[PDB]
Amino acid sequence: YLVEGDSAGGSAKQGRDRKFQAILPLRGKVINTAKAKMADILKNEEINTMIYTIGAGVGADFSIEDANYDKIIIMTDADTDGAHIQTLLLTFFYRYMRPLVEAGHVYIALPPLYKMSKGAYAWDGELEELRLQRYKGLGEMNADQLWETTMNPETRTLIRVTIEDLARAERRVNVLMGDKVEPRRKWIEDNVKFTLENIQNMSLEDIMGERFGRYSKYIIQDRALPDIRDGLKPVQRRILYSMNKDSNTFDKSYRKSAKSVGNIMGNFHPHGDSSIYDAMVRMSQNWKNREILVEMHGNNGSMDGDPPAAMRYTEARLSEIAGYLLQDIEKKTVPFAWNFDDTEKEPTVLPAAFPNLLVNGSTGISAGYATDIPPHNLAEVIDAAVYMIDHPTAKIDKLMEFLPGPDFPTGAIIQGRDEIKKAYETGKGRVVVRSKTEIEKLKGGKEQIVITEIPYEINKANLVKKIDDVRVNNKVAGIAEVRDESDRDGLRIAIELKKDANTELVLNYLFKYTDLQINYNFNMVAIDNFTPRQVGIVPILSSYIAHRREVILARSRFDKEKAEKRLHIVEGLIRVISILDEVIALIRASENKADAKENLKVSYDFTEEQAEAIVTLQLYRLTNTDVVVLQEEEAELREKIAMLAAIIGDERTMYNLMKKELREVKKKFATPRLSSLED
Amino acid sequence: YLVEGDSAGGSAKQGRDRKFQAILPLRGKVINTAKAKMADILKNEEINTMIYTIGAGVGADFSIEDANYDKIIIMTDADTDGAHIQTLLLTFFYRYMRPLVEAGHVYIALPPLYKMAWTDGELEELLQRYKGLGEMNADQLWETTMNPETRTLIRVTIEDLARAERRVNVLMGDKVEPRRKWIEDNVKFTSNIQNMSLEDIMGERFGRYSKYIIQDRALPDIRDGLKPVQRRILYSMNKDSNTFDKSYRKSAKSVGNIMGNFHPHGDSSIYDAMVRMSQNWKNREILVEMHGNNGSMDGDPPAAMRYTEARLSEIAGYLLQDIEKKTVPFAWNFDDTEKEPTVLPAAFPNLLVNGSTGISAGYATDIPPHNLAEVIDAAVYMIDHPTAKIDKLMEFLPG
Amino acid sequence: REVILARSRFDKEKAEKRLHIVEGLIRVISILDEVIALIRASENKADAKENLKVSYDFTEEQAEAIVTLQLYRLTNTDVVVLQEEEAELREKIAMLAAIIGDERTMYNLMKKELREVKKKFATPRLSSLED
DNA sequence: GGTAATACGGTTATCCACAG
DNA sequence: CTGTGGATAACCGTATTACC
Ligand SMILES: [Mg+2]
Ligand SMILES: [Mg+2]
Repeated sequence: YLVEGDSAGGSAKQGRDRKFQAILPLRGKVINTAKAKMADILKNEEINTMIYTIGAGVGADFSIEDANYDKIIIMTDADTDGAHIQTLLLTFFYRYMRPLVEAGHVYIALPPLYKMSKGAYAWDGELEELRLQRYKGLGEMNADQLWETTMNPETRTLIRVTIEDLARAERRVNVLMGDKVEPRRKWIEDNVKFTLENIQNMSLEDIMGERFGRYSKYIIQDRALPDIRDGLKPVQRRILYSMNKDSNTFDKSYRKSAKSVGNIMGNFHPHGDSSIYDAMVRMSQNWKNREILVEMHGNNGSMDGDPPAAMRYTEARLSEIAGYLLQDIEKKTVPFAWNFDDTEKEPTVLPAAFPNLLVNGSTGISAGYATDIPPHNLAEVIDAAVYMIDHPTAKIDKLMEFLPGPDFPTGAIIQGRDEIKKAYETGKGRVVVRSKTEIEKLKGGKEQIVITEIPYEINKANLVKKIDDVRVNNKVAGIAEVRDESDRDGLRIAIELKKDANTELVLNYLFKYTDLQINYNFNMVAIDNFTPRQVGIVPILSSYIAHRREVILARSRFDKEKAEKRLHIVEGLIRVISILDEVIALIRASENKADAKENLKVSYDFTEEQAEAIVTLQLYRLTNTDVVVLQEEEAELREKIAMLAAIIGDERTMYNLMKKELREVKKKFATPRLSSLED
Repeated sequence: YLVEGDSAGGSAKQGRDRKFQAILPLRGKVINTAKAKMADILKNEEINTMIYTIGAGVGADFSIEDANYDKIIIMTDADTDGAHIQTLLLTFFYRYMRPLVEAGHVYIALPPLYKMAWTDGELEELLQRYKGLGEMNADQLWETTMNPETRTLIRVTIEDLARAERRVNVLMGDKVEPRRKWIEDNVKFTSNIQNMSLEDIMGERFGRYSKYIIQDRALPDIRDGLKPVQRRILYSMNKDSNTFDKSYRKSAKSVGNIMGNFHPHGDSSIYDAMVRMSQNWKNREILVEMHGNNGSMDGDPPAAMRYTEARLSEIAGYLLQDIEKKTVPFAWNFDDTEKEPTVLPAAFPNLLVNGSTGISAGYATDIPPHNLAEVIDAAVYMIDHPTAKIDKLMEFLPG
Repeated sequence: REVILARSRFDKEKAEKRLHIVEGLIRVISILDEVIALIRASENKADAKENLKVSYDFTEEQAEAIVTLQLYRLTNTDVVVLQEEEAELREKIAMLAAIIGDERTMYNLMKKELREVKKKFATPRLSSLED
């Protein structure tokens, strides 16, 4: 039994029949033995101990008859990453112990993902025909459960891999697991449906099919790529939503991170506290995000790349603009959905009162797709969205009057306008990004280059170091000293030169051969209707706009319905201030809460709503009985209800609402450019 | 600047003036240079890194003139484990680099523990608690502790050599008895550069560590039988209504709660405690029911906290009986955000039933488990026989 | 001991605040028709309570209790029922004060609850003893 | 030379795309 | 061959008492 990690190894070792069943635990994900050379492939711990533990040799030196076991069962967890491993491993026994695979000795264990409580297991159709707990991994199952449901011969089911049409198998392991992304992506497009989908043999091709498809789809939709609307990946949305639900906002205390992480992993995000804290930290670093979404107290990283305080230390809390990412989430504005567990519902997208995806950016490594979208200036983005609200048909050159190019939080200089255009047109382009520098004439007569902004996502330490590395290797002459002078109130790298040293030469060699100047490649993929799309500035801005339409609309309906309800109650309270002594003597007349409501409804034609309201009143209320205040309430109610009705009804009314709010956000948060542009 | 690990090393590194200040991160507790073989003290990685960084040579080969720095500043987190590291480092300097401590070159840094304040006498005269330097932002660190203008630094000196070799060798010595004596004696359980003798620094510091590690960690309370971590676990679990009669709950949530609301320490320690509390070959009457992998008598590691769910057991219910009905002393927590009980109602005698074990400083504890029945027998007998002698009691509590 | 005591002091104090409130409630049913009317023109909640006190010798506990009664509860006017509650409360307050005053009733309870726990949870011996 | 249990620290290898 | 960021999985140094 091949098992991932030692915690699953525990459940296995304890559930197993110890006479004829072994367990080999595996640290992590297994090496892709179709993507790396036989060099690394043979120098790999897991691989090696796997060859050993099976004892029959790899490659052409493999003997089916020297094999220590009859069956080689891959029992990974039931989840996505489980499936991906079933893949990687299946593509190692195909590429290196093929006779094992061909002879029908590699099987795949089918443990369950869920379980019921009445107070019945779950492999979607018998969980309905028999009348929850999602298993993170094996180690969440108790040993007897593992045994009776998956490890026991008399009871278990097993999928039995067999190579049926050899050549086709070869083709498939090649598309899916090989080095060239292209055919893998075509395969996904052609096969994966992003909307919405004892012993028993399946072919290598089919098994590899389902498992990779499952991995691919989940990892595209639900991990790596952002939503084209709110611009967030699942983990970031879940962080914002859970923190906000817990009242941890900008206007209150800070709060110890590891509580937050514990909750986020308790309620929304079934993965390591590692990934969660990591994401939460990144959201707090003003040199990674252009507009930060989380404020953190304490060591939260730095441009040198030093580790943030481990999560036991650092206080955190939502920023202010994040609130604007979640405004009106309470007014039924956005699609919710059950979490992994079914304890709670969670949002699938946020209202997003500002256009995040273009402002903060996204990056970006999925499977078959990968995204890279630079940040922009909140002002400029809003300006374009607002022009496009009045001008659906707008062309790129025009919009670029408002959206000239990216605005990195790390400043610098961006060269390449035709390519910024190319990328806003198509989603893909290449641009150059160059550091800010002054030249500094020092005492004596020696010049000194002072770098003061560096390229986006460049490690400052690494850089300074790779420059001193140019010095001591005399890759060019000039550099007398290289010294990081950065501090509390600035970023300053002083490259001091010798007397007589071509400063222009040194500078150019530096831009050429170090990361003082790099390329940014746009690759703007986002999830737009459940499938990945490569998009220019237009489907992004459009998508945004229509989102805000839907949000505003559902909001206006929620408020209007609320309003109506209230109006319909006051309409009762007034017409019961009239027949008061009668209604009191009637509730006193009645017998028990239901007879009182039924009687309030029979004897004076109140509704359920109005009945419950009146009967559920308090005695101290009866003191104040002024119908003029109620009438003012009723009136205001009516005017509101009307303007709501107007927003829901009239289109241009709603688009102006959109623009007013947007211009309000812009006014509040507008910050000046940091990245200068050059053509 | 000697700092305790890379988390605090961050803030150190940032908030520092780079022209003259250096930062050496140490990875944990420093080795005790009194208790260890010279084989070990030789091989110890951090020891070597310090002996090179200070660049002067150890002990007998120590040349004061070759000191790369005028001041060697000790900056540990403000809490107790802090003071204990201060202690270990200090004895190392006393031992294998004496004339540095003799010249007054070894200074101790003074970070604040809380805010709105040092100590606990001046804070009461007025609220976050810095559980390690890594949740202090760099500006704060500079202003409060690293700025040669603003800061305050304890300035360690050997003021009477004879009266020093004793204290170090007693508080750090291999032999326990003299330490225990010292503790029983001195520990009561209930300014730009200030100078202080080694005797008094090592004194007050080891006093702090010892007192905390005895009172609030390693030894159990003679009434509910719990060490504090176990107590916050049962209390918090029960507050969230994570009880025996209601569907297990991802431990990894419970632990975040415990760390943020009650137990300001590393997840590791907390989850490990909760799990041991679920293992029925360690506990005679388990207090936590846990679901999934939670170890074996072979010791295979429990599933990590991401995996297993848990709830209180039924009988833990009784350990918590009537807690709501103002039946037990509460106190504020590390935050001053919430109240936690200081001892539980204990509707059975847990200290004898599940036992305890058992390592602090000067004291260790080993009390083996017993039968819940038999202990309850003896308890009832004693209730009607205040003066009961051991031999009669053993007719109920054989062993 | 300390626990059983303080627990008992808690249970008593609660039973008593209740008792007090129910006696109040009974009296309110007696003079019931003008309670309403006195509130009905009494400026506000505050002056409603003030007017209940400075006119009917009510207590603030009974006052806030009355004036914030739900309207649908003016259905239930059953006096004998509230009187039965009054009975049970009195018996409880008795027992509890007994525990607090008789340092022998208390210890007997202690024994009671301890043996209760024994029947609920006792399991057999496991490590055998040899000398 | 070993382990006991509650504390203090930190670290590494994998997949995925896409760049020079 | 390196780094990007959201995922998988492990790993081990130190203190403290105590006893062969
Ligand atoms: Mg370059
Ligand atoms: Mg690169």
